[PDB]
Amino acid sequence: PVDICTAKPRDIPMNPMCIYRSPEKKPEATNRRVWELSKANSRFATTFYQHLADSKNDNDNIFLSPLSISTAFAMTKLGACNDTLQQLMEVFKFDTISEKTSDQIHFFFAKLNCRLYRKANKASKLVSANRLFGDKSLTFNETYQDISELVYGAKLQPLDFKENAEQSRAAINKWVSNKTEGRITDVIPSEAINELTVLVLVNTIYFKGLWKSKFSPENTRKELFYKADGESCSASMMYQEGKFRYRRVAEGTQVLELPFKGDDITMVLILPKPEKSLAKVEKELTPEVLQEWLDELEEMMLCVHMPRFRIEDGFSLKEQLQDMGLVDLFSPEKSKLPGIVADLYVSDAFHKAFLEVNEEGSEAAASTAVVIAGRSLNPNRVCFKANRPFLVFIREVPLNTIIFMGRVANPCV
Amino acid sequence: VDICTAKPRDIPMNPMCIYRATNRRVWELSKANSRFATTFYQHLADSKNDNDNIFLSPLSISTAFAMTKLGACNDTLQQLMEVFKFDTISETSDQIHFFFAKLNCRLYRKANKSSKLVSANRLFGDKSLTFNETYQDISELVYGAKLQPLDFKENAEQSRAAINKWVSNKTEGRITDVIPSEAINELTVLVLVNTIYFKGLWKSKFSPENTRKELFYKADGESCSASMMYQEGKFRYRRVAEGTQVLELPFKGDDITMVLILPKPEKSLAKVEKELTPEVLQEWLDELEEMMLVVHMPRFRIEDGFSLKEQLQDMGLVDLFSPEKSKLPGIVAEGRDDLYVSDAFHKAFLEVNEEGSEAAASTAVVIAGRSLNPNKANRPFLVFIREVPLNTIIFMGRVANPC
Ligand SMILES: *[C@@H]1O[C@H](CO)[C@@H](O[C@@H]2O[C@H](CO)[C@@H](O[C@H]3O[C@H](CO)[C@@H](O)[C@H](O)[C@@H]3O)[C@H](O)[C@H]2NC(C)=O)[C@H](O)[C@H]1NC(C)=O
Ligand SMILES: *[C@@H]1O[C@H](CO)[C@@H](O[C@@H]2O[C@H](CO)[C@@H](O)[C@H](O)[C@H]2NC(C)=O)[C@H](O)[C@H]1NC(C)=O
Ligand SMILES: *[C@H]1O[C@H](CO)[C@@H](O[C@@H]2O[C@H](CO)[C@@H](O)[C@H](O)[C@H]2NC(C)=O)[C@H](O)[C@H]1NC(C)=O
Ligand SMILES: *[C@@H]1O[C@H](CO)[C@@H](O)[C@H](O)[C@H]1NC(C)=O
Ligand SMILES: *[C@@H]1O[C@H](CO)[C@@H](O)[C@H](O)[C@H]1NC(C)=O
Repeated sequence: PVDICTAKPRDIPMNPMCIYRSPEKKPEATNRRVWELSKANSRFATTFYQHLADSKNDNDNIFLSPLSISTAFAMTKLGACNDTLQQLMEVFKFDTISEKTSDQIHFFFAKLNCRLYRKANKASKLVSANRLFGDKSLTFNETYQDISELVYGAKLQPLDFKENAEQSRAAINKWVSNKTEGRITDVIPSEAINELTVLVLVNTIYFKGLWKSKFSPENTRKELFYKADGESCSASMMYQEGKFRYRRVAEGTQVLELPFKGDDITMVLILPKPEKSLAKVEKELTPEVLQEWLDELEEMMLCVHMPRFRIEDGFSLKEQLQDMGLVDLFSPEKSKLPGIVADLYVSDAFHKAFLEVNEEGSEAAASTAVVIAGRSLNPNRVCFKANRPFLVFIREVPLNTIIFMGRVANPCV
Repeated sequence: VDICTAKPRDIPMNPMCIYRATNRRVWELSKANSRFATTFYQHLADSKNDNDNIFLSPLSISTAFAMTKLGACNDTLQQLMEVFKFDTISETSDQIHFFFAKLNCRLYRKANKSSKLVSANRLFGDKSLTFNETYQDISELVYGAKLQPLDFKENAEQSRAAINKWVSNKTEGRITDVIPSEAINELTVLVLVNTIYFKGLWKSKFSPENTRKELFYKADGESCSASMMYQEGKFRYRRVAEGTQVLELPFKGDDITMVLILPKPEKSLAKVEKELTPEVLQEWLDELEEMMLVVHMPRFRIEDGFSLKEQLQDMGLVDLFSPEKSKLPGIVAEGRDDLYVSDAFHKAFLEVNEEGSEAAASTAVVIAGRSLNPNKANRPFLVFIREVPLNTIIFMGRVANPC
């Protein structure tokens, strides 16, 4: 047979002439390769997140799936070469995994992807909506497709851009929307794709989950949420008391982990103290700093106030991505995707992320009351009130993977 | 031949004294009992600290005093009727005992539900006294309480232990000292005793895998550990006035359910208890709508014991306790007819775990013994173990400390 979970480096053609070799640099029961990749992948998430945050206004929420983008450009990378391939490695930090080969990266995703989407449990409803779209006139390589299928679970789909340019756009949106249980409707904006369109990269991940420790709607109370602009608005502040992996870090910033049923996927909230600013924290937050904060998360009983929120971000990666160094892939001239063709470059890359958080969890709203008999909490107990902007992440703990990462700078409606 | 199957005018039951289908009375009885239950509970809490643990079988007390009533006469008989609210059952004194007997039948007599709810009533009289044949017969008829002789005159203490051991045997050792030492003395004539034992399986049991050790904070700043059980499922529930939560956890068979009452954390039982009445506890039950919810309740056990004298006197039962005014002539034929209740003791037990719940209780009315001078945490929650079809409160209390 040979599926994603049995794939061995031997089951992934190297393709000489097209292999990069990133420089050198001189805890588990968990797979090391997955460990290394997740670190390289989180390295890109925080980088990308920072650039993206800087380009945005503080009062704007944000939400994306860096794992998505990262995986999307990884399958694109599958058939990239030379200049194009290098930028792909360096931009997405895959080149930060010591002496690793552009070929091995794909083997790592094999391992990662195998566990993220297959070996996972029922509760870990994780759907990968990443596909490559190119015009029919182009002849695509079947070795690429076959590997892109095995590893990334998706082949490049040919669409009639030249002719049915607009008909294609709707074909794409119809497909992303299918996998995203309808949540990720439009994926490519209007007049985004046209006759000149050659290659289009779309990427999203869909997660559906229930809190392991639900909030009771009965305890939700409209509260003020202070924004960046110094103003205030009313949000539906959820409230509960429970045991959560928590941790007060540098300068009073609070890190809270709220797991979902399944236990492997959790939402981490980062709330700086009223004084310090989220922007200040977004800046200071680095891969190792974030990795550290998470390693220090210790179970603790606390009072949690959390605004109910909904965030939906529409991304056109191309700009920021090339602004970050990925220039060739988007270049009709400098581009080089020899493995994907049988002048091929990426026209644009679209990303859409969606998060709705309520008392039952992320995605759902099936009311549930909560009765806690015979509980007496310390009248001094530590509280976590998120009535000011805070970061958010959805990560697969065992895989040390950041699936989604966002910012809730305004939850109010 | 049988009090349960028999009928009013068909059974030869009719006490010495007296004072002013049938299921209307049986139901009026249960309401009287519940009314006594809630009233008595209030007086009981009223004398304790708002944060003291409290558990008891009000049904058990009513039964023991109903028994005592059989030999009561005049003022004492009237007071007994009024205090235990038997004076609200449209019917005379003698009558009551029939319905009560009917009630106990529809309560403890059944081979249905693994909802073990038994009860044993027994009399313990002085080995040398001559008890009234009629009293002794109605007692054994209506309440199934047989008279066991004991030497209170000479060797009393061994007798007090004799009784306590009998209650123990009747409640799976759960109640081990219903009667305090030194209460029964040489001049102790008789001891009326009731016992109730419950043991049910959660209709929707809790899994130990989900139970977790949590820290409880005693009001005094101190803190201890409390094993908390957890589970999600459909339950009749409701958040009432001032934010009080009422949860009904039925036992297998749905005939007996435990009703929890938790006031919003930023409030206390105080208001709830002072406003507690049968009608109220019923309104809440009538608001209970099934709902999907998460239940977090301590796997614990509490025991309580006490004298029913002070509070029962406060409630208006004074004569029965007055060595002078007490009137219990229908008890001893030859020996004495100056009997009075020295003291009334009660002891209840409640244990709750993943499997289910176990409650026991006993009440010991002591005739002419010694009136032994009346010999904790926070975030408490009320508990009731009721018999739904019969509308009776079997057990009830305030769990203030699950540690
Ligand atoms: C699609 O991509 C294919 C892989 O990148 C590519 O085929 C590759 O062709 C080269 C030579 O043209 C082979 O490289 C050398 O090794 C093989 C192995 O035995 C020899 O047979 C060759 O002669 C050569 O020395 C690659 O092995 C081969 N890749 C594989 C394993 O399939 C195609 O050219 C591209 N186009 C399509 C759709 O065929
Ligand atoms: C024992 O008690 C019974 C009643 O419990 C007594 O029986 C009769 O009770 C009626 C009450 O209406 C009196 O009018 C009778 O005089 C009582 N005796 C008769 C003639 O039946 C009985 O007196 C008591 N006897 C003992 C054992 O002391
Ligand atoms: C990118 O450029 C490199 C080198 O400039 C290409 O790889 C080698 O190119 C030289 C010059 O044509 C050849 O002599 C080698 O045989 C090539 N590789 C090998 C087999 O050693 C590379 O192919 C270019 N990228 C593509 C495929 O467009
Ligand atoms: C998406 O299409 C698949 C068939 O390939 C179907 O099973 C699934 O239910 C569809 N999603 C929606 C909109 O339910
Ligand atoms: C008590 O009741 C009896 C009849 O039950 C009656 O003869 C007597 O007058 C009453 N008074 C007292 C205090 O004995």
